[PDB]
Amino acid sequence: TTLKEQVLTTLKREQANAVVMYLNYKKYHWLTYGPLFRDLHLLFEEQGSEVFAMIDELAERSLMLDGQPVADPADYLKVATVTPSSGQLTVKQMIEEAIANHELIITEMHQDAEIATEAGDIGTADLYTRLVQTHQKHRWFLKEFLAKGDGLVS
Amino acid sequence: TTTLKEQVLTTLKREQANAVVMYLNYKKYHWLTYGPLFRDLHLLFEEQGSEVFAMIDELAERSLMLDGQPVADPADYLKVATVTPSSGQLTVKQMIEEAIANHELIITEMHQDAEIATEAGDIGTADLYTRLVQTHQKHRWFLKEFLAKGDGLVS
Amino acid sequence: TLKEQVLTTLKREQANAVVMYLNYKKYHWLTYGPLFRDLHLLFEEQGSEVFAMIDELAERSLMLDGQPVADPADYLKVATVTPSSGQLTVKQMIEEAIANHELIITEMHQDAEIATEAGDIGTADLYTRLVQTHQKHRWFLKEFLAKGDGLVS
Amino acid sequence: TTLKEQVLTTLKREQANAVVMYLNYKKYHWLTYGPLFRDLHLLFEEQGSEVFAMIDELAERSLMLDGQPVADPADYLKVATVTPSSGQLTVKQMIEEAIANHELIITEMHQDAEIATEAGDIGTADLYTRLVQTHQKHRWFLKEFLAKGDGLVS
Amino acid sequence: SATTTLKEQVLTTLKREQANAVVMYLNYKKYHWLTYGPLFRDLHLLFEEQGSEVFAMIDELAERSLMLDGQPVADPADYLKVATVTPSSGQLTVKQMIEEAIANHELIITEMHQDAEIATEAGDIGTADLYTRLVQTHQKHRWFLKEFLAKGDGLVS
Amino acid sequence: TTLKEQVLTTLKREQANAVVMYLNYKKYHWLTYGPLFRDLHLLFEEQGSEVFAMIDELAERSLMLDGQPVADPADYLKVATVTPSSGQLTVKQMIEEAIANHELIITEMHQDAEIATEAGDIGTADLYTRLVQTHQKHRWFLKEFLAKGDGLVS
Amino acid sequence: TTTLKEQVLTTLKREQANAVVMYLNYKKYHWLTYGPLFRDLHLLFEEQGSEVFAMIDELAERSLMLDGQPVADPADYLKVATVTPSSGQLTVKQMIEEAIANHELIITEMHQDAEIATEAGDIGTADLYTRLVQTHQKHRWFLKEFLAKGDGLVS
Amino acid sequence: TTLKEQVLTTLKREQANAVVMYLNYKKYHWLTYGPLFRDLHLLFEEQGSEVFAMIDELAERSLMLDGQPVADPADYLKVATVTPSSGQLTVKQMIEEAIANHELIITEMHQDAEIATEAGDIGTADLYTRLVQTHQKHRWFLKEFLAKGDGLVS
Amino acid sequence: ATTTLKEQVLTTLKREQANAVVMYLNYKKYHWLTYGPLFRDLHLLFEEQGSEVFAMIDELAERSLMLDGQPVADPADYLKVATVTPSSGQLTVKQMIEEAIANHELIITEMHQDAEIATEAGDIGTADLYTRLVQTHQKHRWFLKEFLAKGDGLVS
Amino acid sequence: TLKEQVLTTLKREQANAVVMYLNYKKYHWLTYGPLFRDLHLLFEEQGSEVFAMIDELAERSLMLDGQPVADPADYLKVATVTPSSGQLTVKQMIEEAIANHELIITEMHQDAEIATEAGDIGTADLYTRLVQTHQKHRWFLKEFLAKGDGLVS
Amino acid sequence: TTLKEQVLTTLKREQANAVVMYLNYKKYHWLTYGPLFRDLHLLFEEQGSEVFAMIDELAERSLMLDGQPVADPADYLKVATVTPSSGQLTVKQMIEEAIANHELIITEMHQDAEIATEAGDIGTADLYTRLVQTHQKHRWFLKEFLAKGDGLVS
Amino acid sequence: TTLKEQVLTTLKREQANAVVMYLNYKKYHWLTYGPLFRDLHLLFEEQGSEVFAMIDELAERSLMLDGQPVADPADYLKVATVTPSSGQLTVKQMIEEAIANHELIITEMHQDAEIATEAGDIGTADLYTRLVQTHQKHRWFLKEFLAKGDGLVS
Ligand SMILES: [Cl-]
Ligand SMILES: [Cl-]
Ligand SMILES: [Cl-]
Ligand SMILES: [Cl-]
Repeated sequence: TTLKEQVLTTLKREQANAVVMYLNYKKYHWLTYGPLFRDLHLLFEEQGSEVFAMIDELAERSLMLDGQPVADPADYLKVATVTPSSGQLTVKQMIEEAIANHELIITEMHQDAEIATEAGDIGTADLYTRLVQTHQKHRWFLKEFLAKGDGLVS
Repeated sequence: TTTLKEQVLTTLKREQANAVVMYLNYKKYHWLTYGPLFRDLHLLFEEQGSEVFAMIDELAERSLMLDGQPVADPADYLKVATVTPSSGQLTVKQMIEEAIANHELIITEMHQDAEIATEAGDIGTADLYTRLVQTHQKHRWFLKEFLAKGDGLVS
Repeated sequence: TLKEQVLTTLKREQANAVVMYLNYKKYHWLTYGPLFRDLHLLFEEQGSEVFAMIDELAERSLMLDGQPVADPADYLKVATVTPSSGQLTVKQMIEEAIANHELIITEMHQDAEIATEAGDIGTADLYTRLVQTHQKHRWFLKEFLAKGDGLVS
Repeated sequence: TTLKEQVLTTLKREQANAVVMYLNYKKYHWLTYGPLFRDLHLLFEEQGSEVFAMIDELAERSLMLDGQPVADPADYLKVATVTPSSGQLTVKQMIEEAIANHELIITEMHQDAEIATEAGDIGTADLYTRLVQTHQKHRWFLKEFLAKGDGLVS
Repeated sequence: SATTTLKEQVLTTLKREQANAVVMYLNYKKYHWLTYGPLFRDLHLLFEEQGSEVFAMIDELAERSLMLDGQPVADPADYLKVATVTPSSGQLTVKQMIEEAIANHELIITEMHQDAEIATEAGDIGTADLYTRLVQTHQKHRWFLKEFLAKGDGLVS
Repeated sequence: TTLKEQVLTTLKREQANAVVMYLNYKKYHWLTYGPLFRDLHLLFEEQGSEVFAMIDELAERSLMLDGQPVADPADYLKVATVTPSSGQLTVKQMIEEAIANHELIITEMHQDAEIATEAGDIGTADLYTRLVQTHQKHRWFLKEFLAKGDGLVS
Repeated sequence: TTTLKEQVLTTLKREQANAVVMYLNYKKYHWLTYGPLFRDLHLLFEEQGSEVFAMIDELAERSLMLDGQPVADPADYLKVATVTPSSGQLTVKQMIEEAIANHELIITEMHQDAEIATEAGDIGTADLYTRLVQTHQKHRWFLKEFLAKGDGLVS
Repeated sequence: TTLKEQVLTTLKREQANAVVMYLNYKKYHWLTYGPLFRDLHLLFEEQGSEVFAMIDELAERSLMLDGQPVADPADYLKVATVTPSSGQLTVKQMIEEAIANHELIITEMHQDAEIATEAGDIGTADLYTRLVQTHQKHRWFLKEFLAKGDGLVS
Repeated sequence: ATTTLKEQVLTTLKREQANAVVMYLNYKKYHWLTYGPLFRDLHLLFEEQGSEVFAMIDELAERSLMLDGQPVADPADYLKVATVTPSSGQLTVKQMIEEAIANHELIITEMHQDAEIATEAGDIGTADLYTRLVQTHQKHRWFLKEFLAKGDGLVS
Repeated sequence: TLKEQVLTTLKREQANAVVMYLNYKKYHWLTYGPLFRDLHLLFEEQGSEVFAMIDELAERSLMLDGQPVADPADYLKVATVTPSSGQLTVKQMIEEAIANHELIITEMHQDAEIATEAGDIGTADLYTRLVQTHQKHRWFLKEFLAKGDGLVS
Repeated sequence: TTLKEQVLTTLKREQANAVVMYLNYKKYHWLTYGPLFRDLHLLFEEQGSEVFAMIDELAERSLMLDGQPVADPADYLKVATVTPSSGQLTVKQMIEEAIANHELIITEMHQDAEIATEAGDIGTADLYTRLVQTHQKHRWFLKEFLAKGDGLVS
Repeated sequence: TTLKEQVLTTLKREQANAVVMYLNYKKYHWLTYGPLFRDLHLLFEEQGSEVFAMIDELAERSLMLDGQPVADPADYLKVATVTPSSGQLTVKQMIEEAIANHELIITEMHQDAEIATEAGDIGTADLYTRLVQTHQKHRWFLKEFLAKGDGLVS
């Protein structure tokens, strides 16, 4: 059916998003700078590692549904909807970019969970339901770095 | 049992209640901290909070080991505690200052309460306070450092 | 709004976890009799599982751009579970625990439905996972109240 | 309610299926042979152990719902709908049988999750939703062994 | 033949013993799930712990057959046909569960001593050793269970 | 000094008490019976193991003070002040005996800490101060088993 | 034209990008492998993939330690890499053949790049390549064995 | 007196031997001295700990045979046939004493294994058969310390 | 037991120890030289079973010391004492497996015989050592034999 | 002030831990003879226990609103233990170690009393705990100097 | 002097440097202050710990070459070329000092690796080659703290 | 190239040396005696285990270079240049022999690293460079046992 095919389409996009989001996190991990270096270097590795784990989950979900994941490295940027990071960025800009990307993924996961549910694919709906919570945690952490008036440094 | 044994038991109830409120305060700071120091402070509050947390059971069970009862009814904690339960929206600086003030109260009380235990010949309870107070002194030091200025990088 | 309603549920659920945990600590400390070690452990074990839910429920509020309950004075004002009061027999502790678990189980089913209606799949999932632990705890506790084992009842 | 009684009926069937499926896996583990022995001996133990873990989960779910699990050993083959393995089998046949049984369980778990959901039993629906993904993984692994044209041995 | 009979007999013992381990394990799970009353946590754990030790024996006994160029019991429908332990039936009190477990353990202990002797006669030192090791676990389980049935502790009996 | 030789006398008695108390616990561990078997079997092993750890601590404290511990096995019952367990006992009797012995040890450790303090032996005072809290825990646990009116079995 | 910092940094960018592409290739093989060798090969590809994966951070952070920058923009990886990104449906034999070819390219480049680093006096970078190349040599050996025939059991 | 009663008699003696042998090892551990101190302090603790583990095994074996272990602390020296260590000893003398006691236990375990075998008690025979190998290891280690002509210190 | 018989148990331990050393080295050969589409699976099999044989070397050697004897120790002595066939020349994977089975069968036979000898000597510990170790060899033999079976329906 | 008397003790004690640790490293590296492995290990093990005290003693100063010794040039100015000098026999190393441990034990007893009189129960406790480790080390070392073992002395 | 005695000279200097650099890190760990306290307290301990591990490696390298390491505590400041930290410093100053010392050590390790290589001492060359990379990591981390324009706090 | 095939010859010799050196260490482990027994029994096992690990590294290096390791057990003593231990030895003689063999291996590893470097085989050069350091450690340890004038036992 087209709903089942639709589910496979969501998994490819979601998987590609996980790959690009992970690579973005590595960029921030490597290129972060300033007095917050150790803290942020760690933040980006930690949240990056959680996104990383999703790559294999989303890819193998396609296989479990008798489909194929994205696999050719050249295909990732063709199917991803997350923005691949480009150019020199300030730490503030890295965090802003990460939040925007997380918000896109969160919106997509809710949409994709609904598609899976309509397809009767309770497993894929559950996968998205679990993974979206990690994104919501990442978004919260990142947003806090952007708050001011802490009375110590902002 | 004796009047002095009852006084030791009274100290344990107050100290236990303080550990509970102090823990819950740390959770507030953990959850509500914000700004560019978020990850570092989020962890700090969880780490120190966890160390205070461990004291709850130690102080409570000490009462039992002395043939008494700990504070146990949730409604009693705020009636017995002498530390200030955190109230309202706070800046991170305010959280840290509040934590220091509460730690200083606990430090003072633990020194007083160790002396009461010692007077009662209760070497175990005196030892408990003597060990735990050192953790409070560590927490106080960490927190006070966050309030220092002139680091040359961000203050 | 359904989204504001979700946040309201999280505050109540979080406060319930805190009170439920503190209740378990009371049972842990005050249990007595020939079943002491077994029950002392039971109360700690189930207490520890309830404890873990406090942070989960609190941080869920933050992830939804809200705030958790945080002021210690607010917990007993928001909680719907009964905070334990006065001297209790072991049987009474267990009965109280079951009643509170049953309230939480009912509320988590209600609150999962509210989250689902709001489209908040994550919060619905949180309640769906946590309620199973409460259902386990309820079963364990209920078994202690059964009679006719042929050994001691 | 009658729906809640229905949920308990599903749990007994599902639990019994877990037991029979596990014992089937042990058969394959023990009786597998040929040049793929170590690889398949391990596969059958690994997937068998994941099915095994489900036995206690499905049984205790009945208790948490104020019911009783299947418990009398004589009752398992009376309640289970999966095919208990019978007779001497080739490795190919073992894999084919396993896939068929997994597909039956997958079908049943989707049906049973919907029954639980209609009963308002979110916990049981979730249990089936989580467990079915493990079955889907097992099915995919097994199906891969049956593919040909790898260019090395088939 | 006279040459192969003892080894054939050893294989027969392993199938029975393996089948007994499976039924005994499943019995333990019944007790684990269905136990009740003020001893719940303690006994819930006991049944799981002893059940887990019996469980481990299933693969040991099954693979022993393979190591002797035979085959274990494997078809699920065969287990109850080959087992000599009583598969648990019906609603039981906790006392009844314990008594049933003891009786089954005693049957297995007797059989393992008999089967060790058969293996020893066959010159099968490995299989005799397997039974010799496993029977001690059954003896431990039997002792634990029997203690629960003692009275006059002064606290609850 | 004389007070230093007095401290050494306390350590020999305390060490011997730990040995006898440990062996008493092993008796209770082995000979406990009835419907509380697993729980009490574990209790006696757990508390026994904590008493056990004290043997080496108390023995080596003597060496650290340029003295010698009790060492000849025949000496332990000559030096110990705790009652070595004798004869067939009910579980209730075992627990009552254990409590009485713990209370003797608790009393002695307070006395012996005072003796150490008077001698300026802060280390030995500290040893007793730490160990006595474990005895107080053990006493509490044991006393609880003797309480009645739980509403379930007493 | 360029500083010796720059030539070494150029090598690290290419090597880092190669590690990323090689890793993603291994994931393709991991996911798309099939046939009676599935479990064995599924594991092989994950294991060797994981070892290549670990190199990404090492090679990237080496650039930072040399006061340079790694490749970081995801769009840049395929523009800098010299290994062939895997394309289209492949048999298992073809996956293994492709992997060997890519490993051989990397092994050649790492020897060249170690020499460049050594000439620049960059003993650390030379050492990094010297260590990493041995893992590639192991992977190549493993892969090559799968292509051998005449085992007497299945080939 | 049946050979089953005889088996129980052997277990009580062997259990008591384990207790006394362990306490002897503790004496050697505490009282060793000289330039070999750390090495021998560790040896005595290591071999002592392996003997220690036998105490519970031998005691609980009695229980599994529907008997009772030695349990009253005052009974151990009455039942044991190993020599309890007496008086100040040189390190050489401690080692010689340990070897002699190990050789007694080794002899007894062979005798006791035969008694168990004659009783049809395959489990108890096995216990002695396993434990005796540990004693044989200990004996070997100890005997090596007594050898001369190493060319470094003897 | 007579001196002759005690010496005979010691002789069995030397042979058994030397066999463990050669069997181990044989397994390393198979580990290193295995090839073909089963490479990873067999590379691991040979290492796993080799590692279990390896562990036996120290057990069998130290058993001699515990009996007031000496193990084989001079490297030149191993091939003089061992009765298992040291692997020789280029072999197919099938040939490696066949060789391993034959050697395991020899060791299994010897361990049963040597357990009898130890039992006759009253040496219950040595009899036990052989009784335990032979089961590992029986497991290894089973695993290896399975690789030689045909008609799996997938690759044979 | 009495606050500064306690702080004075902590600086001396901290400096002593640093010097004592470095001494242990010398013994670890320079020990020789047929007891090599055993002594190499002994010196590392006891050295490691002394090492752990450095941070405890330094941070205690910070917890009392003071500062620890920190400038590396200050350690030998503040320490009262003898820094090891020149080539030594193994016997001499052990003798030197015992002497320094005895000095530290004496000082910790004195310094515990100073803290107790200042009402600084935490600092008194620190010294009370650490001195027991020194007492253990002293015992171990002294045993190596005993004779008449019947095997090698 | 011979190339061999030259290598030993380098190890003494390098070892002494490791000791002084470690003690400097402890100063920074203890005396750091301000709103970055936890992050920097940890950084200094982490990098300090990695420098610490080098002390034994460099010292024992001397022994392996039939020489002797620096060992007299009074010798460290006489042999080390790194600047021992002196006086009250701001956090910025601590980081600047650490970078300068790491840069000194990095330069020296490259020089000393070349000396070892010329001596044919491949082991010592390798030791320096490995250790210098840790210093290069530490230098990078520290330099990042000194960067400005992150958009959050600088 | 000619240097390339030469590298393979070095690996065969080195691998064979690791096997013989390991078997030598086992001899010393088993046959060591006297009052230093535990210490030396451990030393020989510890250093033996480190030599043991080199066997697989050196063998598989040959495979990674498209060659073959030594593998026929009969070939080891034909290819090894280290002296296989022969006859009854004093502990002193065991240590002296071990040192001589280590010195041969250290010499050869330096020579073989140079050969690999000439061949452009940076991996094999590195392997030798790493392994030689372990041999240098073992040599140092062993040499220390031969020193006299410790003031305690020599
Ligand atoms: Cl952190
Ligand atoms: Cl438990
Ligand atoms: Cl595997
Ligand atoms: Cl050691």
